[PDB]
Parts: sequence; structure tokens; C-alpha cells
Amino acid sequence: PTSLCCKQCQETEITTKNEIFSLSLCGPMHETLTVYKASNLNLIGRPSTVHSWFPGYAWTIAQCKICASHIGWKFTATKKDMSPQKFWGLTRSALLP
Ligand SMILES: O=C1CC[C@H](N2C(=O)c3ccccc3C2=O)C(=O)N1
Ligand SMILES: [Zn+2]
Repeated sequence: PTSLCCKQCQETEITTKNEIFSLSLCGPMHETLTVYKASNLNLIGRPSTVHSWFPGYAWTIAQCKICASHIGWKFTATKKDMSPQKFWGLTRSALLP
């Protein structure tokens, strides 16, 4: 009901609408959902900063633990003075609804 599930297998809740937050700027200074918390995702490999969509963070591939659908990434801060230190960037089209 606030629940966002893996579109491919529909088994797993990956996150909730309660966890959604925005890193995009609202003044003169979409496709990827950013949430504080997620569940039922397996991380693949090790963090990388290459081509990072969120400067200051590294990314690790995150896939549904059941069906292995590539749902998004875990982003982890490269510096201690950043907040949050970690979040999830999820491909919207990989989630239901
Ligand atoms: O923050 C991110 C997450 C990883 C994402 N990524 C991809 O989706 C991708 C596909 C193929 C080759 C290389 C990449 C890449 O770095 C990307 O470009 N930036
Ligand atoms: Zn799945």
C-alpha cells in the first residue's frame, strides 16, 4: 500500500514510499528513486566511484534477492562529513507500482 515491490517477481518489498527522499535541488542551482532504506536486495561486488550519478558517493550494484533483477544501487559516501552516509538509488521502472 505504501509498498514498492520488485516488478519482475512481485515477491519482495524493496522499499516503501515512506523512505523516499530527494537529493535534487529545488532552486536555480525523475527516473531514479532515492530512498534512505531498502530491503531484500543483494549487493554485488565492491563500491566504485566511476561515473557516479551522485558526486561524493560510490555505487554498488543491488539486485532482488529472489529473482536477481537489477533494481538499483547502494550509494555510500566517500567522506565522513556527508549525510546521508548511505542511501539507495532505485530504477523506478524496476518497481511496482
Ligand atoms: O552512479 C552510477 C551507478 C552505476 C552506473 N553505471 C551503469 O549503469 C553502467 C552500465 C555500463 C557501464 C558502466 C555503468 C555505470 O557506471 C553509472 O553510470 N553511475
Ligand atoms: Zn524479484
